[PDB]
Order: sequence, then structure tokens, then C-alpha cells
Amino acid sequence: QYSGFTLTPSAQSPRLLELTFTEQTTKQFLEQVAEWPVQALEYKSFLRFRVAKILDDLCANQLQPLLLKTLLNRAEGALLINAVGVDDVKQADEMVKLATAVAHLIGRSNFDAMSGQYYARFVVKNYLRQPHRVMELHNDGTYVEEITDYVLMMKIDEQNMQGGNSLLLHLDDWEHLDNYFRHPLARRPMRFAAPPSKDVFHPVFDVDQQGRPVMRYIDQFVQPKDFEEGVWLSELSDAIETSKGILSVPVPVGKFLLINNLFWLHGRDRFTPHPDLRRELMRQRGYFAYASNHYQTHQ
Amino acid sequence: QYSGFTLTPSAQSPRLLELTFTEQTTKQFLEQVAEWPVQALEYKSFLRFRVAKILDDLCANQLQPLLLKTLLNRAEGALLINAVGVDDVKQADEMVKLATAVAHLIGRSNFDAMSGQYYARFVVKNYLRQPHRVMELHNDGTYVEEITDYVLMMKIDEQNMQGGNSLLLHLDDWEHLDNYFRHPLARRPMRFAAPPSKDVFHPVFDVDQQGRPVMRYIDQFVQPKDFEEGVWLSELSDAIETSKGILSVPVPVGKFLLINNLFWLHGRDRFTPHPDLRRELMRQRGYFAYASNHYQTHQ
Amino acid sequence: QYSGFTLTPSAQSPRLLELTFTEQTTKQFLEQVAEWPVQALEYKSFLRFRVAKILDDLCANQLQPLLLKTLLNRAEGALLINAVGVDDVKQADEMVKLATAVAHLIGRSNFDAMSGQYYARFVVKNYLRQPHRVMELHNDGTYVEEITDYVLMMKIDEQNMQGGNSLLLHLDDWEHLDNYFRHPLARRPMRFAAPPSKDVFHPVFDVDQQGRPVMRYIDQFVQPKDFEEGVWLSELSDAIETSKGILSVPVPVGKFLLINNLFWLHGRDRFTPHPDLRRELMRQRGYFAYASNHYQTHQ
Amino acid sequence: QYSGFTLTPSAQSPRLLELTFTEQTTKQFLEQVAEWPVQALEYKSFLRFRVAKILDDLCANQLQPLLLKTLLNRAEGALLINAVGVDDVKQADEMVKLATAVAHLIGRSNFDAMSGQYYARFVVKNYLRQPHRVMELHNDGTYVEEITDYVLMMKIDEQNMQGGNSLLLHLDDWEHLDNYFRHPLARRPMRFAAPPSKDVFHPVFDVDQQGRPVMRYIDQFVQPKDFEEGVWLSELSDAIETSKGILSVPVPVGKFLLINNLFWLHGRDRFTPHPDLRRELMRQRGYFAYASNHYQTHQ
Ligand SMILES: [Fe+2]
Ligand SMILES: [Fe+2]
Ligand SMILES: [Fe+2]
Ligand SMILES: [Fe+2]
Repeated sequence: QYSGFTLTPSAQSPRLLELTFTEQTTKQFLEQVAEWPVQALEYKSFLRFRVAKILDDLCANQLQPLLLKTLLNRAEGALLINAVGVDDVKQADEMVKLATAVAHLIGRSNFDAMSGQYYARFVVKNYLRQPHRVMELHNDGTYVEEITDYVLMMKIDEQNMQGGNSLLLHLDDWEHLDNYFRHPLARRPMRFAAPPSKDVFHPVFDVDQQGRPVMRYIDQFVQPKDFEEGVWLSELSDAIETSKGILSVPVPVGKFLLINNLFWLHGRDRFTPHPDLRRELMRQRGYFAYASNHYQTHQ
Repeated sequence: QYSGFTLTPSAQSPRLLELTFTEQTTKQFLEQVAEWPVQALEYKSFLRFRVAKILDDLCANQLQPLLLKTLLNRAEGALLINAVGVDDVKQADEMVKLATAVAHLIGRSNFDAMSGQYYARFVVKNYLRQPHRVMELHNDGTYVEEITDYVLMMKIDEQNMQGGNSLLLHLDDWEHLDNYFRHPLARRPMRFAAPPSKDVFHPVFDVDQQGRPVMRYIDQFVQPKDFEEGVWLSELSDAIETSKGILSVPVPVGKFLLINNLFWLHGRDRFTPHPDLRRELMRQRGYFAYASNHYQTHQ
Repeated sequence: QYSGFTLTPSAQSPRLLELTFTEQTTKQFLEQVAEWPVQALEYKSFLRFRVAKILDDLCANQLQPLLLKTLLNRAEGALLINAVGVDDVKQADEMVKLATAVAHLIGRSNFDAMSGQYYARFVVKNYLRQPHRVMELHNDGTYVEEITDYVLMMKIDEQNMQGGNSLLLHLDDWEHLDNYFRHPLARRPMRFAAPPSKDVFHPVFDVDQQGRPVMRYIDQFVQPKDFEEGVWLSELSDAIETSKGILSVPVPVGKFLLINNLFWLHGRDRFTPHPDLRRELMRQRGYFAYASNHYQTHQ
Repeated sequence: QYSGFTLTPSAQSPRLLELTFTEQTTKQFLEQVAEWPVQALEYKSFLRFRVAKILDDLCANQLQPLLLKTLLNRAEGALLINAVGVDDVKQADEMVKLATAVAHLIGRSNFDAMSGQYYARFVVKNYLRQPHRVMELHNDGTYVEEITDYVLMMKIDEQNMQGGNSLLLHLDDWEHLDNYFRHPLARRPMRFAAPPSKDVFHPVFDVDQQGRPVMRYIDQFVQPKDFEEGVWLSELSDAIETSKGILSVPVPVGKFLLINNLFWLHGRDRFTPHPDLRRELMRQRGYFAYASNHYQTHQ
């Protein structure tokens, strides 16, 4: 199917939509945000929303409602986004501007401790960093009190990379969801703790506004207090990691996944080590914030 | 128009008054504060008020009421101050003593994290530090709970400097003030956050004791929570930065601006880079504290 | 006297039982936990309970009840544990897996600040570290609010070691217990403070669920507030250190002590310095967590 | 005038008593505390009280009541203490043991941030550290909530030292006490702040249990909030520093002053710089803790 972009279902799943900005939209966007380097976006957070406005305005204001419709739709909730003409590591700054503009049409990206900024870039080259190790499926933000509504993962560079696809699991594609959701431990608050902060307690499952399951789970930060919790969690982990509903999604340079962190889990497949390997990623995580017609008190 | 000093309106604005201590007052002041090095003022804060008393006493006690009258007068609220005979970088310590004496007749200067002292000196030579970048107009102290009532900015040294004037904007010279003040977002508490502390919430506009607008705004530390706040703030920023009411004030070596931080914004113009450039500044920020005839309870 | 292990009283005391896993159990255990390196146990705490399940399952589920029966039995409360075939420093990782599996059948091991992990390994070679100095008998965990129920001390390596036995004192072997327990200072809360955290207050004696004495004492961290407390504590220290009930227990490589920290004190004897000396230890400390038939409210 | 020591008024003041332990008492003390190095006293605070008991026992238990009588006597409140045979820098450890024993008969010495121990030693050799600068009279402990009851200052070493006497001022020798005590600012809580912690508020004067003035004052840490407080404090400072009641007390190697910090101020005179100068000091500060016949509730 829009003004300034096209939208088509992915080859991995009808739940994941691919949104591509047209060449003209991309050139006009880059022109109109040229006066702010990424460093200005880092220092003045209102500029993150301003570049969002510029991009949405170039799409006849059709972009923001579509992003929101898609991310909040339980049947979908995931986008793979790119702009024609932004597809090489030399354009890293333009990539950051684009992902920033999209994210701040639907919410606000949170401070990232790994970078000290609202986004983090990191390069993979040359236990947790083992190429043969899958990064298991999980939700972000489980070790703080506030809810993380979205995860954004952008491929900045890729050289001599075999494997390393993003892994995704939509809870409604997870055949064994009801088995674990209906267990009493599904709704028991457990301790979550970050590595070097104060521990938080919340269950690994919750519900959305309609009573449907959502998840706040990661194997590294959950801290079972006893043998009962620990054995159950290892069984949950196994059931998630072996689910036949998992998607394996290549993320080419210049594209980014933008997913609803409440009912999508994400991870990363193993990849083959190689001396000339280079992979560069950028991430943002944040909360949704958007207008709706709803009730308020006083004047 | 005083005993020990003269006071005349600036060439940039009738709101900014220029106060010059006479040669005799300056020599007597330096004589009478010679027994305390700046290092004693740093270690014993009562001495900051004592050098204030000495300076005011040399002006027949006319200085303190005039400083207060001027700073608290909504129609003015800004002073450019100097002392005849203190005008060269070699006299940096005498400059610090003079600015200290003036500041502590009207209030108290707060701890400065950049220096670990009640004042900070810094040298500019050789993104935020780009000579071509204007430092946008703002208020100080927006990221703490307590109100900063005054900002003091002193030129200690200037060599091979082209440009770099202090910028000032009195809210009552700002033609578009009412447009932004009457918007609901003007009085919504927003998040303010310092870089490396705990976040504070306050609106960007408030009122003085008479209901007239005051401001607590800086583009770097305000953290709009969503697209609505962020777009509005970018529009406010633009309206402030393009105001025809902005003053451009040269601050020669040995002079200092002392302004009411509630209804003056301040900034700094771009300057031309030059290999032999040297600029040295000193700042103090603090709250007003002064006697008035007003009510009290008990005995 | 079991399926997969044998259990016999020690030569030092009928209160200390020696539990040895059979060669077959050990080989099957190591096979079935081979897919998780120690580093996976460090990163995913649910795996600590999973290796526990694997070991207990290989003992026909007789291991967990026996561990609990022994540790909670006031008449015993201490185990010396080993597995046939795990007895050389090269098998340090297998040792860590074994001690982890045992500990997490009965509870959960707490974060260790010395290592940043749920266990700590340290090597002794080449005032507190004086070989001629006895480490006095004490309880662990006295400087935090939560109770430490068990201490686990494993010998990873021993070369050219003369002396250095573990010292143990069961409160019911301590002839002078009643003398100190019946003193008013026994139940006065005193200050306990760790070295580089917030001070805690608790008495040096308490009672178990049956009203029998337990202890939370260490000479280094207790902080008598005055001459009365300090003199009494020095007398208590002397009475403990000279008790005829103290056990001196060699801990050969691959064996570990697992003791109930409420009514056993532990320490370490002096040893002879030697240029080629090498001793490697591993410790875990934690709380008990186990199922029992007891009352609950609501549904 | 005792068993094991002699007590005589100083040459500077009848308020300062000189207490000297006899040669025999000192030898027996050093013998009986030889089994604990200073390092054991650092690690086990109950040993600080135990060496106190040993010293008091060698004085037929006459020492502790006399120390307390003297320190709590408003007419005196200050001791200069030494032991015959302890008088050379090589005996620094014996000096520390002696001062520890005396201090912990009357109270408990607090943690010292400068050393990380209950006492601090520091060496002077080769603004605040200017030999020509007097350290002004003050009370210790003004920047924390708890009251510091005693200050202990011991001379460990002195070589090529001219000047540098301890300065002391007993509030009842201070002729202008009533002038400042009867001023409203005497009892206004002011802010006190340490350098690199949380600010405390208390007045500079208080009263003892009989309503007589005591002081909690230091010029460096008190933070007058305005011109009124700052000018008054500078006048108080001047009145204290120029008091004709100030004592100038030499502290020879091996002697220590032990003073009641509530109604004695202390300081240090200037000294002449010299290339071969060496001065070593040890300090302890703490609270009183002692038995009295007074009321209690419950049983
Ligand atoms: Fe993630
Ligand atoms: Fe500023
Ligand atoms: Fe221990
Ligand atoms: Fe002092």
C-alpha cells in the first residue's frame, strides 16, 4: 500500500511490515535536517521531536498515524524500516537522524548507560560475546520500574558477516504460551537485577489493556529466589528458545527493526567468526507517547 | 548620577546600568582587603560578606541599597560593573575580590561543581565549544530545585578576540512573550536534567510576586516527554533566539555583568577562531538575601 | 548409610557428616551439565537451580531431603561433601558446578562483593593475611540485615600446605554458652559495620524457632559502643577461642564444608609459610529456601 | 596529687591538668598489651576497650574516675597526658596504644576519614598548610549531626620545630563570651558543610545541662546564608582569635592533650619553616560513654 513511503508485509511474517521511504522523501528529509548535526540532537532533546515533525510533514502527516496503528496493533506490532538512498556505513549520521525522527513520532527514547546518550552505537569485530552463542529471546528494560514500550535496532555496517539475523517471537505465535501463562508462577513478582541501580520486582508475564498476555522476561537479569522459581524459569527459557514461531530476520545496512517490546521478544542468532568481520549496530529504547481522545478531569 | 561610584545607562539599553567605582574607592578597597587572599575567601565564606561590607562602607553605605534597588527593579534588573584601575589579567585576584564583594552585598553565591568553589574561572583557547556556535539565551540553575536569582559573568582576560559579546534578553523586550506565556504548555511542569544529581520538574514560565512572567528555561537541560512538548519547545527556542529585543553587550576586561536571572536570559555570541586567542571568564551564581520590613510570627 | 551417595559420621564429630557421591553419579552429573560452562551459571542464575535438579535426579531424589534434614537438624547441621573423581585443581570448574548444584538444592547463594559473582575463588600464596594468625571463629553475614543461613567452603587446590585446617564450633559443644547467653548483653542490639554499605544493629545472640541459642558474631565487624560492651565482647571472644569443643577439620582438595551458619561458628587455623605454598578456596554463602507443609492465607 | 600516676596543674592554666604515668605503670602496661599490635586494635574495636581496662587496672581502678571527673568538670575539662619512658618517635606504636587506652576508658573514638581508622597520624614536612598561618580556634565535629565530646591530639615526633604550640580557649576564660552568646544569632541554626556527606544545621552556641554556654564553631565549615550572618560571624571570629584568655601549650613528643570539645576550643600557632623540619601528630575524636546512677524504664 501511502504519501512518501510504501508498506508491504515481510517474507518472514504478516505480522512484520516493511516500510520504505521514497527516494524523494529521503532527499528532502536530509536537506531539511542538515542544519542539526547528530551532536545537536544529543544535546537538545526537543530537536529529536523536531526532526520527527519534518519527516512526518513530508509524508502528508500520514506517517505518524501509520506507525502508531502498526505498533499498537496486537496482530502486528513490528516494522522493518528503511529509506531509499541511506544504505552505507558512511551515512551513519543520516541513519541516526532517520531512526530518531521515526522513534520520536511515537514516543521518546530513554537514556542509554552504555553510551551516555539517547542512543548507543557499538561495533562487533575480532562468554556473552562468543560468535557461536545465540543471544536468547527477551524483552528490554526488565530491570527498571518504568515499562519499555519499543525497541529499535538499526544495522549501521556489515562486512564479512555470515548469520547474526535478528530473532523475533510474537507471543501469539508462541504455541506454548498458554501453558506457562496459566501457571501460578507466571504472575508471581520475581526479583530482577542489573549488573553494574536498585533491584525491582515484577512478574515475568502481565496483561495488556484487553487482558491478553504480555511479557517482561530476560534470562540474565531475572533472579529466581529458590528451587521452585529457578526450575520453572529454566523450563520457560527452553520453551521460548525452541518455539517454532520464532522469526529469523536479516537486517541489511540502513534498515532498522522497530518493535512493540510488550508482546514481541527479540534476540540475535549466532554468526561465523571471521578475521575481517565488522558489524555496527545502533539501538534506541523508549516509551510510547501519543494523542488519543480520552477522559480528563478539571480544566 | 553617588558616593564612591557613578551610575549611567548603557548604550545598548536603558534597562542595563553601568556602575563604575572611582579610582579612590578602588585603591582603598584593595588596601583594606589585602590581608585576605582569594584562597581565604574560598575557605571561609563569612569573609565573602566581610569584603562586601568593606566595599559598601567605602561608598557611605549607598552601594548595597542601589544594587538591590536596581536588581529587583523589573524595569531594569541588570548591571555592568567595573572599578577604575582593575582592568588587566594580572589583576585577576583583585577582580575576584571585587565581584565577590558586590555579590555578597545582595545575596550569596552557590557552590560551583565545575570548580569546587563558590566561583569558577575558565580559559577559552585553541560541538558546544565551537567558536561559530552561538550559546543560546537561557536561565541558569534550571536543573536544581532552588531558584537562582542572579548570574554574574566577569571578563578576566581577552586577547585576539573578535565577537563573543554577551547576549541578553529582558522578557519585557521580548515581543512574542505573551504568545508563549498564554499557552497551556507555558505552565506545565516539565523534566529538567543535568549531565553528570536527580531530575527536577518545573514549568518553563512562572510569575513573579506581581503575576508578571518569569522564565526558567534552557534548551540543553529541558527534557520534553513527548511530541507535543518537544515541538512547542523548538518553537519557543526559535522565537527567543530570533527576538528583536536581544542586546549584544561587549564585556571588556575587568567588567562584569550582574543580572536578575528570573526575567533576563543570557547567552554568548559566536566569535572568530584565532591561533593566539585567549579569553578568561569568571562566573558566580546565587540567590538574593536582603533585609526588608515584613511580617514575622512569635518573638 | 543412599541412592547415588554414601553418608558417614566424620572422625572429628558425630555432628559433622561426610557425604560422598559415587563415581557413577559424578560421571553422569558432569556429562549432563557439560553444556553449561561455569560462565553460564554466573550469567543465568536459574541455571544454578537446574544443575541442582540434575544432581538430585541422579540420586533418585533422595539428595535434597537428606541435605535439608541434615542442615536443619540442630544435633548435626554440618556436612563435608565430595564426589569421587573430582579431586584436582585442574577440575576447578567441575568443583564449582558441584558445589553450586548442592547449594541450590537447599537455598540460594548471595552475591559476593569480593568477586562480583555468586561465588568467590581466591588464592593464598607468597596483619590479617599472616600465616601464623588464626582466623577466629565467627558467623558470616553479620553486617547486613538479612540472615545468612549457610556457609560453603571448598578446597580447590592445596600445595606445600602445613596446617590451615577449618575450625568449627557447634554452639551445643560450647561449654560456656549458657554463661554468656544469660547475660543481658547477649540480647542487646549492637552496631555491626563492614569495611568498604550502611551499619546494622542486632544482638550477638538470638534464638531459633524453639528458643535455643543461635549466634551472629564476628570480632572484626562488631562495634561496641562503650567500655561495658567492649570488655564483655573481649571476654566472649576469649571464651569462644579457647573452647574445648572446637573441631579441627582438614579439607582435602575437592571437598567442601557446608554448614548451618546460625549454630556453627567457623574459622581457620594458622599454617606454616612456605615459598612454594599454594592454597585455593571457593566460598558461597546464602539463605535456605525449601518446601514445607505450612499455612497460607487467601487463594 | 594517685595509684600509678601523678596529677599537677599546668603552667599555662589551673584548668589544664598534667597527668603522668609512672615508669613502673608504663612498663607493666606495655608488657600486658604486647600481644596486640596496633593493627589488631584497628581491626577489632573491642580491643581498644580492653587495653583501657588493663591500664586502669594497673592504677588500682583510680584512673577512669579521675579522667571522667576532670573532663566533665566545667572548671577544668582538659588534660595533658604522658607516660614515663614513652617519649621518642620510635615508640609511635606504644604511643598509639596508650592514647587508645586512655580514650576508651571515657568513651569511644570515631572513624576518621583521613585515615580510614579510629585514629589518624600525619606528618608535616617540607594556603591551609602555610607555616606562617595560625590554625584558628575551633571545635571538632561541627559538620555531622552527632556531638563530638572530646578531642585527643598527640605529638609523635618533633624535629627542628620552632613554634607550633597548641592553642586552647576555655569558654569561661573568654571575656567577650556573654556579648556574643546573648545575641539572637548565637542560637540561630546555621548551615555547616564539609569539603569532600550532607549538610547539617545547628547554632554556633548551645548550652550544657546546667544552661551554661557551649560552642560548636569552626570558621571553615560554617556557611552564613546572608550578609547579616556573615558579618556577625566575622566579628565572632575576630573576638575569639584576639581573646586574652587563649592558652599557648607546647606538646612535647609522647604527650597528648585530651580536652572537652564542648567548652574548649583548640587551634595551632604558626611555626617557622625549616628544611629539616619534621612534625608527626596523631588525633582521635569521639563521644563520652560512662556509667552513672540515673533513671531507666522497664526491666
Ligand atoms: Fe535486547
Ligand atoms: Fe548561563
Ligand atoms: Fe567466614
Ligand atoms: Fe581540630
